[PDB]
Amino acid sequence: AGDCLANPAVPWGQGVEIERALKQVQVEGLSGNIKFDQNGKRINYTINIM
Amino acid sequence: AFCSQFSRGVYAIFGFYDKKSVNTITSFCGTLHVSFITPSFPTDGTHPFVIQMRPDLKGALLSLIEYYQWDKFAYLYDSDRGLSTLQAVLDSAAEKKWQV
Amino acid sequence: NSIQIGGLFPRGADQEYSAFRVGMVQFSTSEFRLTPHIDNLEVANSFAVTNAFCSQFSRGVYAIFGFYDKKSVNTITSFCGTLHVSFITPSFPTDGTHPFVIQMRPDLKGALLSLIEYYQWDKFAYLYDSDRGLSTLQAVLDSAAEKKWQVTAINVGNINNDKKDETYRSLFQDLELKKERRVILDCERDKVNDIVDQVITIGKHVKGYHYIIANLGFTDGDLLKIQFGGAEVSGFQIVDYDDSLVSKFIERWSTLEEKEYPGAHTATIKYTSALTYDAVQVMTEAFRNLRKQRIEISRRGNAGDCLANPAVPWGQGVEIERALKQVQVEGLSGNIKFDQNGKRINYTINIMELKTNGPRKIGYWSEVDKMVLTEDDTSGLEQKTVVVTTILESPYVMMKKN
Amino acid sequence: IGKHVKGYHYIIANLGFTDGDLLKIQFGGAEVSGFQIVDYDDSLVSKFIE
Ligand SMILES: *[C@@H]1O[C@H](CO)[C@@H](O)[C@H](O)[C@H]1NC(C)=O
Ligand SMILES: *[C@@H]1O[C@H](CO)[C@@H](O)[C@H](O)[C@H]1NC(C)=O
Repeated sequence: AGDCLANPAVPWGQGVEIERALKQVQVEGLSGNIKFDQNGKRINYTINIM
Repeated sequence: AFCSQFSRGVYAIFGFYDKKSVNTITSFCGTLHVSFITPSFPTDGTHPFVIQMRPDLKGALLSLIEYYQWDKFAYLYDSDRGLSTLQAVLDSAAEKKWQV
Repeated sequence: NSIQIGGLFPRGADQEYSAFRVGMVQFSTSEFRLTPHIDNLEVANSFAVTNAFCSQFSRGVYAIFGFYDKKSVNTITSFCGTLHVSFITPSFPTDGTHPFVIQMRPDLKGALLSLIEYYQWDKFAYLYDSDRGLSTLQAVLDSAAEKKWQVTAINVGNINNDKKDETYRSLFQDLELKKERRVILDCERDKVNDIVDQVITIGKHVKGYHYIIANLGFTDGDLLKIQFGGAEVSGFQIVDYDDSLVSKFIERWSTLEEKEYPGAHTATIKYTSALTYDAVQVMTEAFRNLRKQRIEISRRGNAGDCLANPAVPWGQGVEIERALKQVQVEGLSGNIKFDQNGKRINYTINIMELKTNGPRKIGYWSEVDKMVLTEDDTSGLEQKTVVVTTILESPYVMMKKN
Repeated sequence: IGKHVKGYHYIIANLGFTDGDLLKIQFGGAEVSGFQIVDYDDSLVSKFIE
């Protein structure tokens, strides 16, 4: 990928698909259900009041 | 460290960030298209290529104050985990007219 | 003598770059010249600042002048601390004690907390933006518990420009719940004009209200449209326009052409750009004091890549800091002096009230004298006294037992 | 001079109310009454304006 200080830095193409994979991963974990919207924020989560 | 993983040809980076370094992660991720997975405090806004594992606690605290029907409380905060939850109880302090 | 220096200017900062050139001409000497290597980048992007900085480091710069935003300020403070590159800036003062950073902007926090104490305020509104950081906001919050105030802080930063006219009026309808008559604007000179444009639209600038613009540029924004409403408006001014040093500056500034120097054919100057001019004098008077003290700052060669591992902090850089931080010259922003950290000290922020005849200076602030009034004469109303004659005779007019 | 707040009340005494700019005294608080001879809700006017 060369030096990060590439000028102009041209982004590698295969990286944008890795986000859509991660943000669409909907599995179960220790923190309850796990889902991300288009921003990466947690949605459909459950914070328990104690 | 990010430039090391970049030249080494990684596909996704899992790490953390602090209040001071969070700008560096999100900016280099948005420019070089590197996915970042993190359990740190959620970012303040829509940052690309940021997989924030930590759920947004802001609403859960605002509702817990609303549950107990508090009107005059003390909010001790540390500058460590950011102050995203601080503005939440400050911008809502005027809507619901609290005394923080 | 060509002294290679780095230059980081925001893509929008046009007047700030114009002042960076006049100091180059006024402080040029046959002893040496400065060769500015200028990078026009987006100050908000931390990646662009990074390679603009890594560009200057490999090109062998002795000092870098620029601007930082609350986002990229960590990129400047962290890179300038390892590579020992000196950084000069007019942007907002930083959070704590950082090395190799010359902050031209004096600390306004102390100056603001004194003005609230003068007006004897106890319940006001603090409309702040996250642009210049909220160190000034933490200055009124930590101090809110000590003097026991009641402040309604609203984050005015998050405002969409299409729903701006709606969210602004709806904002002051929440301040109208408290019958709020005292509002503090902690914003740059640009958001002040927008808020003011909305205050007048909903007519909350009449007799009864009272505003305080919390930035070093009171007369920067257009204050002639809230000049005739009725509300008292205060603020802070760092560029004194009655000094002979600045008067000679304005005589030369106002005569330039508006083609080559954008926004220069005016009789005013912004506080951010006024620090830029004073930043050049300090840089010239720093490398001039490095010549008089006999310190070889000529680089060994190519500094290499900024990402060097382990990073080599070339030795002559730490000396450049001690030169800059020892500069004590006189310029637009009053007496210029720094401490071992880089914060401006021995400075003077003017408190300015807005009346009918225009701006009006009422005093100043020093970190050792706090606020000090000036020219208390004359009073607004010279109330005459009435002499009432009478005769002593009971029970009409008697004297008390004490 | 801020005489458009809640309490004042102006009457625009000409046949063209919506002719000049009104969006500026629209939110001050004072009431502004006027007269209009060109009704923009009539079908003859809308085919004209179109
Ligand atoms: C919403 O959250 C629930 C909670 O477990 C989960 O079962 C469901 O799959 C979530 N919805 C989507 C679309 O993932
Ligand atoms: C502080 O500023 C004043 C301005 O009048 C000046 O007279 C004095 O010499 C300054 N002190 C130092 C140590 O520079």
